[PDB]
This record gives sequence, C-alpha cells and structure tokens, in this order.
Amino acid sequence: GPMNIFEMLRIDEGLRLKIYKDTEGYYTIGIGHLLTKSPSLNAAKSELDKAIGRNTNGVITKHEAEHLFNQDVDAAVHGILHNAKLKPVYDSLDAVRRAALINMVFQMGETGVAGFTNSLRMLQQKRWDEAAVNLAKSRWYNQTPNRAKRVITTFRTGTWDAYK
Amino acid sequence: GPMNIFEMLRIDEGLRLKIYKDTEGYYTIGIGHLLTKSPSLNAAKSELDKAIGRNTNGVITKHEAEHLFNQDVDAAVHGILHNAKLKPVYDSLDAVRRAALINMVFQMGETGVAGFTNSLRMLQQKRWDEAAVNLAKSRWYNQTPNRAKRVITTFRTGTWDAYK
Ligand SMILES: [Cl-]
Ligand SMILES: [Cl-]
Ligand SMILES: [Cu+2]
Ligand SMILES: [Cu+2]
Repeated sequence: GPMNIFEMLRIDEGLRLKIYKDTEGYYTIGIGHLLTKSPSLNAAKSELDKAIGRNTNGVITKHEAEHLFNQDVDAAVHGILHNAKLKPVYDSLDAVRRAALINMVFQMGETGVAGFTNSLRMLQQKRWDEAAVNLAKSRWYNQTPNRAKRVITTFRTGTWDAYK
Repeated sequence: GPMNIFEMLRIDEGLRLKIYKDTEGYYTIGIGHLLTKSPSLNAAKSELDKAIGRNTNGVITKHEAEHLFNQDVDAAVHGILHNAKLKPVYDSLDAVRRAALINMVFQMGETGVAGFTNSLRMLQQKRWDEAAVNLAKSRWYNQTPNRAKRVITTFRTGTWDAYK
C-alpha cells in the first residue's frame, strides 16, 4: 500500500467501533468521527443512528466506519475550498502539504483552523521553518502533542517521513 | 493496474452531467445513476437536489457524479453479499470475473441477477463457455447486446480484453 491522506489519518486517529469521549470530551466513533458536542450519550446515539441509517446501539462495523471516514475526509477538503481564509492557503500548497492541512480541518474543523491566521499566512508565503515553530506555541500542540508533531513535520519538510 | 470494476462501468455506462432517460426510459444522470421511475422532469430534478444538497437545475459536476457512482458500486456489492444465491457465486470467482457480476447487479439489481439460476450455477462450477452461451439467450442480451457481449467475454475469458 502507498502513502496518502486516508492512510495518514488512519495512523493518527485509529479505529474504534464503539461510542467514546475524545481528547476534548466529546462523543466520537470510527476513525475520529465527531457525533455530538452535547454531554448526553443518548444525543450521540441519535446522531449515530442518523448517519448509519439503522439501530446501531452505539456499535458499528469497520465498513460502516470506512464510509464515515471517506465522507469526513471529503467534507474537510470541500470545507477548505469554501472557506475564504483557508482556500488561498490550500491552493498554494503542494500535494503532501495539502494533506497536512486536511488533517487539521479533520481534527479541529473549518472555523478552528481558519483562526490560526499568522501560521496560515506563513505557509502561503512558503516559509516552512517559521510556520513549524509558530504551530508548536498554539493550543492545538499543547492538547494533542503526539498528533501535532507529525503534522508539523509534514508542513515543514513537504514529505511524509513522520509516517514511514 | 488501472483496470477494475470502476473503470469497467465507466466504459459500459459512460458519464453524463445532464438528466437523461435510460434504455428502459427512466430519468438517470452521472455514470448510470437512476433518479426516479416518475415521468416528470420536475420530480427527477427534486430527487437530484435531495441527492446532491443544492439547486442543481438538472446539471451536476464530474465530482458530484463520482460520489453517486461510488455509492451505486458499493450498493451493488452489498446487494450481492446480502443475497443467498449471489454470494456463493461471487466468493468462487476470481477478481476479473467478480467485477462482471457487480456490473450485472449495478445494471439490473440483485433480484434480476438472481433470476439467472442456471448461468450462475455454471459460473460457480467454472463452466465458462457454457455460461457464455446461456447468458446470450437472455432478454438482457436482446435489450442491450453490446454491453452484455463485453460482460459475457469477461466471464468466458476471465480477462479485460473486451474493454482494452
Ligand atoms: Cl469528523
Ligand atoms: Cl439463466
Ligand atoms: Cu465531494
Ligand atoms: Cu458499504
């Protein structure tokens, strides 16, 4: 198998077939698919049953998680292209550097990554080292350091060495 | 290896970005995606708007068409796996020939393909020439000869020769 965004996020997020609380405490399933920010487990069960189209009882198959994963990766890509701040940054970046941005939008969302501003401007201006240093000072690095370290390596080197 | 089921159906079905009527007469779009059995263009446009999530106005993009195509191919595979007559034939076939069975299901549906009792039994028993002769005797061959010929050649030879 070769290297791509789908294989990148698979190593980062991992697979979980049952409803679990994430790093922020929100109910999630599959390959890091956020169900609800609501504190109720029942609220998450309704969102899951909606996304799958059957009574899941908080349990899904690997294939069912693959569908959500492919849908989330695609949603992240379209989200970047529809965001006025994210799209000019995206188009400038190369194939491998685009994947690193998708990873962040998969993890934090459209609005969350668009709030970086300075780091986004640095990547658009091709300043790879300056952006890498600035990303470590962010709240994203303090919360998930293992995750961010691999993404920062991808944005600075322009290669997928952090996964090889 | 650029040849597979997706490429096989791209050749057989073709790509159309405007609402068209199939061989049967029903409103279709993309790479053979059935919209409705209704003879209304207003009803089909509504079914296309609900499938995409925007005011399409009868026209879709190549990307939107690839989404519907991936959904239909997946649905065709599930149709085989959920069917008790289709699954043992599927599991006994090689990769190239599995694609020819998915092709038939994509085109006719799980129920219609299960009606080829004798031909399916011949495919399960590895009787390639006998299956080829019997499949040509069907209404499927009379209604759409050129597509059936290709699928038959694939089942007969176990190669991609009918396409490339
Ligand atoms: Cl997500
Ligand atoms: Cl038959
Ligand atoms: Cu898409
Ligand atoms: Cu599926």
